Amino acid sequence: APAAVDWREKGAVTPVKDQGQCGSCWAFSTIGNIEGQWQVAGNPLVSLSEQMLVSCDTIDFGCGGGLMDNAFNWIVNSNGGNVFTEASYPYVSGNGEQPQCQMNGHEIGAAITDHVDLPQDEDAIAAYLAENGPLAIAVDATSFMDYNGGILTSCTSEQLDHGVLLVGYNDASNPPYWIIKNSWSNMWGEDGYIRIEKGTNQCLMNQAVSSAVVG
Ligand SMILES: *[C@H](CS(=O)(=O)c1ccccc1)[C@H](CCc1ccccc1)NC(=O)[C@H](Cc1ccccc1)NC(=O)N1CCN(C)CC1
Repeated sequence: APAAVDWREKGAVTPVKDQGQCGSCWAFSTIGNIEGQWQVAGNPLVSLSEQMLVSCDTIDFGCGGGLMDNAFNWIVNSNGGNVFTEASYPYVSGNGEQPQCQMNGHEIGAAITDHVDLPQDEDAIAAYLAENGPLAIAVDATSFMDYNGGILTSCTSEQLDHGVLLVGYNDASNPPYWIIKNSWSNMWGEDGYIRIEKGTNQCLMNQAVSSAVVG
């Protein structure tokens, strides 16, 4: 793996979004990953629909929670691999209301064929990220609640409860760090991002890493 990668500098990351008062973190994680994989395959960056997942994925529980694994499963096996654009199916669940699935004649922004689980190994994860693009990960978000910036080095690491997007890392920092896009608006953290120390499995970040496969 290279010393540093930041997919924001390669055009593969959309602006920071806000889930609002809905526990839809798992949907943001999933969609952020597909946004990045679709761009890295050689297509234009396009904002895709979390609402499609919140309202239509029947394996997961909308604002009550979900898993990236299940969302990828639903997309491929229940929705023919298709992901609608945000413009066609915009996010309305920020107030916690969950409307019924609409699905009819939406604009398709991206298509995926499969998804993969990555090894529970920070170096393997770094290598795959460097070659392939931003990855869906789960963390213990206990220490995120009080974060304002800097590199978090004493992250509570006990129970996975949040899905975020891994967008880069820097091994030429003391300490080395991962760069993570959160879904709590650009007013949280470092313009919506958090840096956590790399190499000490901070927040249990290595435990549940996955990605869609395009093509
Ligand atoms: C998002 C995390 S959040 O942004 O921190 C958040 C939002 C709102 C309230 C608290 C925290 C959601 C939160 C789910 C939630 C809803 C209502 C009250 C409390 C919590 N977290 C999840 O959906 C997690 C994500 C996840 C992904 C991968 C691995 C582990 C966790 N999913 C989750 O906790 N599940 C999965 C589905 N399930 C049946 C119960 C457990």
